[PDB]
Amino acid sequence: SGFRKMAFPSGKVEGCMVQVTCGTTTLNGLWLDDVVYCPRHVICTSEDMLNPNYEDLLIRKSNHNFLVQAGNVQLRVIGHSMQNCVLKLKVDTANPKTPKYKFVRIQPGQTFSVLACYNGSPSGVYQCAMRPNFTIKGSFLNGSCGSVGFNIDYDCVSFCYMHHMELPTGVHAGTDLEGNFYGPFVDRQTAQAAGTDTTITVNVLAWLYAAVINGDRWFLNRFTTTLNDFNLVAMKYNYEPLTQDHVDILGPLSAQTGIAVLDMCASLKELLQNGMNGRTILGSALLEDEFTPFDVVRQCPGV
Amino acid sequence: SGFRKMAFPSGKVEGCMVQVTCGTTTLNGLWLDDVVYCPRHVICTSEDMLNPNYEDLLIRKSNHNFLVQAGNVQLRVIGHSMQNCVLKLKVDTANPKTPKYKFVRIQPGQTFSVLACYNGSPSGVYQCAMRPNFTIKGSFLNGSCGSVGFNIDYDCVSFCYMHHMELPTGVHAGTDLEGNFYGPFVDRQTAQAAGTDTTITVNVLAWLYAAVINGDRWFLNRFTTTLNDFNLVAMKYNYEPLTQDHVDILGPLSAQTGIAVLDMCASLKELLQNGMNGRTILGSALLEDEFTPFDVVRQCPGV
Repeated sequence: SGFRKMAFPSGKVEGCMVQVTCGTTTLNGLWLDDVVYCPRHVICTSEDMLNPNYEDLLIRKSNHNFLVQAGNVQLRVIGHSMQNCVLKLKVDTANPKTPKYKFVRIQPGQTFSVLACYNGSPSGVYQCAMRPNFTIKGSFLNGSCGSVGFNIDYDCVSFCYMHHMELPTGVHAGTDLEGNFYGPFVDRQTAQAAGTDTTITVNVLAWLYAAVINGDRWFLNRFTTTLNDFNLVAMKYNYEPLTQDHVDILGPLSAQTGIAVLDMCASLKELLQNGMNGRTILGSALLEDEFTPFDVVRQCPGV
Repeated sequence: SGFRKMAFPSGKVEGCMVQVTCGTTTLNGLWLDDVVYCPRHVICTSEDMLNPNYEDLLIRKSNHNFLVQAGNVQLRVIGHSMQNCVLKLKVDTANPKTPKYKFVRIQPGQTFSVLACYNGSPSGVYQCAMRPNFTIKGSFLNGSCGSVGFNIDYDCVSFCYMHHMELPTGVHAGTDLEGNFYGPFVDRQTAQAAGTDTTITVNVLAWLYAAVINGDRWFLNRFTTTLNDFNLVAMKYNYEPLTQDHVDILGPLSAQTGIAVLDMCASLKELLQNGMNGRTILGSALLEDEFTPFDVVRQCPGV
């Protein structure tokens, strides 16, 4: 038993991390087959980042201007191109450690593991949710650009995130592996607004189900509610509106615990209106929203 | 910036996990050099676990009764012995993926990464603290026995924990890699008391320092205190007593932030006496105690 925020084992991804240097900017790249992926602002000076013209800057870079280091061995760069906000460096050698992989663009509220890296070396691994405003609340210190977020399905690694930016508010922004930013953000050092950071309602619900399964039951109440009546409450508390698709994906959790999804919604409603009274749920003193229903089910073998 | 609970990259440990079967009991083993380490209760039936005589049970096992599977290939068992509560299976083949490693017995309040495994396959990775009562609050579902806890120092893996038991209260107990239990626990299915689960004061302090460094400053107060006067408060709230060694290890955090350790103690005292008033610190609505000072410093490059 027990329930923990848990990242996927990072070994398949560790073997793909490289160091990419252009001029005096060094960050992390991802080495899959004979292509190295990294943030295009590897080509920028600190002054360039205030307002860069990436096309003009890249014009002045040749293959030999990109230094790519996997551990201590050289990769020879035989080609480069810019796909949206990522650079694709063609190298002379296929990574022998390349796993089965796909590139995925994930949906807001979905979760993934981040392998925080520094200078091409993995430093740590932790679980992240893509917030509804398309930021993540990570731990990205200097030199962590190019670190990636991924999910693993048996032996297939789905890369979904590459770290690019910290916004002036201290949250983090980045792209999928085709270089398209999540959210309205740009790789420029300017003030950028994340909208309201609303709570991922379907995830809080799944986590309450996890709590019940693990024997935390105090918040279970005597009320039920309706979808619209809950959403009326959800909107006041900046909760994502709940939809019948969300109800559907909670079905197996509802079936295991015998608690109808709308009864759990009514318990959540009372928690939002009354607070938690200094109690905890699964060791937390607030409502956790970075576990998807799939995350919960992976840790509840009864489902 | 940002601050996250973060485990070490698990790749060096993934390559050492194997599946160990004896009779119809299957759990995880750790394959280092030509020896496989696993919980000795792999040899027990469910009925045996109520009150096992491990010596008598092992008498009836030969080398060929232990089935060891690394992925899909066989390991040939050429010897077995019982070191305290672990079995050491000598196999015919040195693991080619064996990293540099040591066996360490960790101190209460120290932290480590757990690679949760099932049937020899890594499932996830998360950070744990050894509680002062020598339990951990993990996520260990059926078949996770033998999963290990470790720390990594550049390229050296320090194994410190092997999972053995869930106590009837839902917390977890286990051994070091010489098979000596942490705490007073035994590998028998009986009621076993963990004492009072006190809070790791020095860790809460380090995490408050991390909060300051990350710009969470509201709880900083105008008071200072004394070691004995703080401990007087600590004891009432079941906090571990603070010692001059603890003050010493917080020194670099005190130096970076300019906040004397006893001023931070006074801020903590006010938090314990007044609560957090529905505010958060580093996104948490309670005081976190599973970050050591070393953990914090690894994520605060200014220290």
